[PDB]
Amino acid sequence: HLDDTWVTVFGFPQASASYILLQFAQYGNILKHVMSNTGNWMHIRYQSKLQARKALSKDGRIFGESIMIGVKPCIDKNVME
Amino acid sequence: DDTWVTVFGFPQASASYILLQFAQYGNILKHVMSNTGNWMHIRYQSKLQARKALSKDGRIFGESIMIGVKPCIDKNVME
Amino acid sequence: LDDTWVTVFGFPQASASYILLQFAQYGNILKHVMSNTGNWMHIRYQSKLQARKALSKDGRIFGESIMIGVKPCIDKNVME
Amino acid sequence: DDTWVTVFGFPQASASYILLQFAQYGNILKHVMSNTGNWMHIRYQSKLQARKALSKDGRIFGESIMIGVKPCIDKNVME
Repeated sequence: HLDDTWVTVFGFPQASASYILLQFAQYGNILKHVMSNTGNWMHIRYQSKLQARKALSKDGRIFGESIMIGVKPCIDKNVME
Repeated sequence: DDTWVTVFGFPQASASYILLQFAQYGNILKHVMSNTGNWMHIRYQSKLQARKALSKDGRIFGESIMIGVKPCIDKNVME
Repeated sequence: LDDTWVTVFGFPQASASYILLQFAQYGNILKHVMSNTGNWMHIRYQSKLQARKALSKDGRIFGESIMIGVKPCIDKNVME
Repeated sequence: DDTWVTVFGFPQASASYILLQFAQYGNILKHVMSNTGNWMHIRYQSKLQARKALSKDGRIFGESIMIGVKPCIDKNVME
């Protein structure tokens, strides 16, 4: 159940990627993160399942302005390696 | 009311493409597109249709735009 | 695939999204190109039969008193 | 009546410019604008002129206005 510390944040334009990443740094310790070249999403790996849930609780909220953000349990196995 | 749904996470340029995508899940009686941007509200005809859209939450659409779908909560929009 | 393309015209920008949704019910819209300047959009359906259905809507009224025009698409750049 | 045509597809603010434009196809004996719809009905002198109007269906007028032209079917207007 190690995969339970990974979330997938999405919905932001590429220019706001780092901003959103900072915002999610507030929910815990990001041990690792993988941005995406193509899509509007990133994968964040927290230190504890408790921090991932805090991140998840943010699904649907509006960030830094006019950016509704989606947060889902990560399911990309290749990325979680 | 359980017929309204909010779709989000797409850049303004893909807005009508996403609406086209969501049109195929039921009959859209009304749609409102945020100007501030990033989301839009859609009101299907039946609750079973909204729940159909609702289930696409987290799916990746076309040009690889992950989309979020949640029950609509902006009361003033729903009138 | 020219015969699956159609161009819809005669509506104000404000009603563009609403018109695309109206035509979305005649077939499967595989591609659409709207003009930022003109009062027309280009729509590509999956089959010629759908386009023919969109075509039968030439000169009819859509809700708010918006008489729409529909003609086979002749813009070769858009279709390519 | 084969001399009546109804032109459509233009915003309220272009009504006069479009009428002016269709005045170059024949003598417009009578014209009726709609206070609600994006169309006007134009009665020409000859059917020969009216057919010339109809030949303009689908063409882009002036700026960015594609225009539709069809035979008038409004019986009330053709009073």
